[PDB]
Formats: sequence, structure tokens, C-alpha cells
Amino acid sequence: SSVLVLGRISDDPASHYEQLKPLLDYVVPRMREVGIRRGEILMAPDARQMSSYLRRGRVDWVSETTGAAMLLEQRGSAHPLLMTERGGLRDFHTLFFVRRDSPIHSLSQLRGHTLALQNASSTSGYLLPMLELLRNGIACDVLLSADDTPARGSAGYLMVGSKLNVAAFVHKHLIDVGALSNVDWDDERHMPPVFKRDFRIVHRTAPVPRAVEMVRTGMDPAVEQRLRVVLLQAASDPKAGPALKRFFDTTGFRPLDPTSRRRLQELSAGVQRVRDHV
Ligand SMILES: [Cl-]
Repeated sequence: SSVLVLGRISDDPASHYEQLKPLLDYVVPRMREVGIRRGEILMAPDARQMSSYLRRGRVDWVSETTGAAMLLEQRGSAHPLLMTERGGLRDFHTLFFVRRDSPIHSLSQLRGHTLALQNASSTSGYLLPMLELLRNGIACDVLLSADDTPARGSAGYLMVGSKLNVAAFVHKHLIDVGALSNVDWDDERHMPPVFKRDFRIVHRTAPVPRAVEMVRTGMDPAVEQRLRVVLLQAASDPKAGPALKRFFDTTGFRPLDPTSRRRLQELSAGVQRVRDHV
């Protein structure tokens, strides 16, 4: 508690370290008056491991998309500090896409077909699309490999890891349907135009808030309130501009308000339902 530890869920810590260190370097000196003297970065491979870090006090603060953030809240390990705006957008949503020449035109026609998802900690690439399928009564069994096939009447899903893989697998006719966020859709690292032109969007989910700053269970209340004040004033500090760009292009932070609290409550119910029935 003389150290502030920032992290995130990361399948690529070599790359993501640089996203975190600049804002941490900005924050730490502004926290002296609450006993912080130094900073550290600690990332984890998935929500379950990050949750264990959080609960054990090894990580203090993470910035995550809201579904992942609810996984951490449900596991007893953290709570919301601030709503976060990235790329100028407060919200995002999941889209389902196929090859243009696919016979699939709606979400219901997933029955009989395969779906490329990301990993269990993804909001837009796992939690939201699985929630959507549960709501529509569309069964979706885990498939073991690209040779495996769904039951008739059911869909099936394959975990391919990365967002690009979701695009690549559907493009190359290995899986029928992909799930990515509407923001991922226009991001060329995740959805190359050479694949994108061969795709058609078949369904959109309702939006959720894009991201949230979470802090661990049992953080000292003085540290928590000061971190909040620091981050709230960073967005208008020019001294924080480059750091924020690097921190997932964060363009805003704001207080939790009754609306955002209720939306997180709704999303958390949905995430809990996904976890209970997957
Ligand atoms: Cl909101």
C-alpha cells in the first residue's frame, strides 16, 4: 500500500505494458499525499487469474471493458471507480457477421452453424454474443476443433483467441459466423479491409458502456478517492495527453451515476447468466 499496482487482463503483456506505464507514471506522483510512493504493472492472462490477484492485493487498479469488469466484480475481487470513454465513445455493441455469399441472414439461422468467439474474458467477443444467444433460445455447444460440427438444431462455437482470428476464420470459410464489437469492425488490425469487403452484418446487440476503471476489494478509501480525483482531472491535463492516448485511447472518465450503475447491474445479471449456463 506504499505501491500502486496497475494492470489489465492481457494475452500479450509484451505489447500491453506500454499502454499502462505512461498513465501509471503520470498518476503515482500525484498520489504522494495518500501514501503512494511508487508504481508497478502486473497483468494477468484471464479474468480468473486477475480476480485472484485483486483479491490477494497484488493488483490495485485495472481498466477493462464492462463484461470483463463484471466478471471481476462477481468474483468478489473489485468494484467500479469511474466509467471510461475510449476512442470518443461511451458505448459499444456486438455485431454478428458472415461471408456475403453465406445463406445466413439473421441470428436465428445460426442453428446448424458455427460461431467464432474470442476468449472467456472478452465482452464483445464472448459474453455479449453468448448472452444474445441465450435470450433467443439458440443452443450453442462448445466445439472442440474446426473439424467438429454442431448438433442439428443447435449452433456451436469455437474459441479462436484473437479478434483477427475471428475475422480470418470466417473469411477463409473455416467457421460460419463471427462476433466482434462495432468498434472492432472499423479497426483495421482486427478486421482487415481485404476480409471486411467479403462480409455482411447479420445482427447487432443492444449497447453497453464501453469500459470502466475498477479498483480492488479493500483498497484504502483515501487512496481510492484520490485516484478518482487524479483520473477525473487527467483528461483535461495536457501533461496527461500522450499517456491517455497510449491507455487504450482513453478520451474521458466520469463518475458512476444512477444510469451507469443500473446498466452495469443489468450487464452483470447477463454475465452471471452466461456463466451459469456455459
Ligand atoms: Cl452509462
